[PDB]
Amino acid sequence: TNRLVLSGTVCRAPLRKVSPSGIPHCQFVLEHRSVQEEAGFHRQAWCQMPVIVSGHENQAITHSITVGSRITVQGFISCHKAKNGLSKMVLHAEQIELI
Amino acid sequence: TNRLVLSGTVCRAPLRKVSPSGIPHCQFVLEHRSVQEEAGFHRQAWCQMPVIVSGHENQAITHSITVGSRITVQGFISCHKAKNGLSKMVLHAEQIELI
Amino acid sequence: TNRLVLSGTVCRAPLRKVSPSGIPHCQFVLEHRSVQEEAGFHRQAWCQMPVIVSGHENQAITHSITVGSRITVQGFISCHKAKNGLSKMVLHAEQIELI
Amino acid sequence: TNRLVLSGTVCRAPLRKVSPSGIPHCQFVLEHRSVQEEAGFHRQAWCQMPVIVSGHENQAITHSITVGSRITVQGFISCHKAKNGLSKMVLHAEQIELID
Repeated sequence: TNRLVLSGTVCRAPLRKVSPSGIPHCQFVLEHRSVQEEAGFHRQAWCQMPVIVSGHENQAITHSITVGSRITVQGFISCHKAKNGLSKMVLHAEQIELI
Repeated sequence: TNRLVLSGTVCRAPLRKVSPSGIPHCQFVLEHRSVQEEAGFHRQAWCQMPVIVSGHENQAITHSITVGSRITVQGFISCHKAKNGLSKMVLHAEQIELI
Repeated sequence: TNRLVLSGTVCRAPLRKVSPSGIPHCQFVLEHRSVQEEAGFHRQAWCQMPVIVSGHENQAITHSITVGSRITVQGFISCHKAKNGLSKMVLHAEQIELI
Repeated sequence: TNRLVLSGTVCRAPLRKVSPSGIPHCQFVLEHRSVQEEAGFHRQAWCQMPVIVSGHENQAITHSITVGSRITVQGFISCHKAKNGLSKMVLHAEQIELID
């Protein structure tokens, strides 16, 4: 099992492109903030989660998203070795809601 | 007379600073979108208006603002020589309602 | 909400045009000068605001405005691409008052 | 006992309807935001309350309400089932103060 459902606000301009092999992809960052109850305590959960929406199916849906847009994404997480060398945890969207 | 009342969604994270004398400054960008009536016509009004909130009494609500926050700002407009050529217009907040 | 009320002295004469359908409209630049308040102290405010006046039933009051005319314009603002290719703030006049 | 007095800003443009029976109603959403003392602490109270104004005689007090109108609504609350399936709280307005 690998399923993450996360809501947040797009905090970085959506980078749209198509792979040299014809794969449409949209990348952006999702900023999440919430109050969480853990072991009886109230703590804040926060993260700026990189999100990638690949494939023709979800490309149109993203057109409505820009910096400031609030969305809820469902997909799987996976780690990637960025150019910075460090490891980058990113959410591969399978589903996206615009409100 | 100089008074602008503009609503929108913060499209750029607030930048905070304190001048040498101690006056706090909070700057962000407000993106506005709406359909207006001009003598009887469609007209899609849009702009990304820079906003600065200066001074002690007014900085509090500022911390409750983040990218995606929906707000309405009331203040005066003024132009500052940006970096390029012509000046850049800024909305100097006098009142801010978190929505 | 999108409402700006701005007083000033016209610094660029009205340029008149007729839309493809016959609707008259003109544009001039309004130079605003004032002293406002910020952080508990006076702050200078200035801007040369482009103003568009559209519609048959609104051109009348503009025939009296020329360079040096002092007026107050009420309307909504929007961003348009200048020839330069740079975005420029413009006040679409809804109401105009002389002197 | 069922009375709610709530100040706020109309965050949803009014939707006007006429039921098949001929009864009119005006629906909108009132966004409230305030600080309330509680247990020795100042807490932020917030909500987007759906408001319904029903009947011919109650429509007049809604002529001026638009997004941005700041008003205080007094009425009673009741729970209705929304088309999404969930049951939401609604404030049936009896009085509306136009704070201007």
